[PDB]
Amino acid sequence: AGCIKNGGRCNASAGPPYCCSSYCFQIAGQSYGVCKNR
Repeated sequence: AGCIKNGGRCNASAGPPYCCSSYCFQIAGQSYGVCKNR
């Protein structure tokens, strides 16, 4: 599906599918990750 390189949304705690540039930054608090370049 579509994705965002400079600000994508992902979730490594609920089945991480794939980000726009293979990167995903998530922290341990609300279960939220952001995608970026590599």
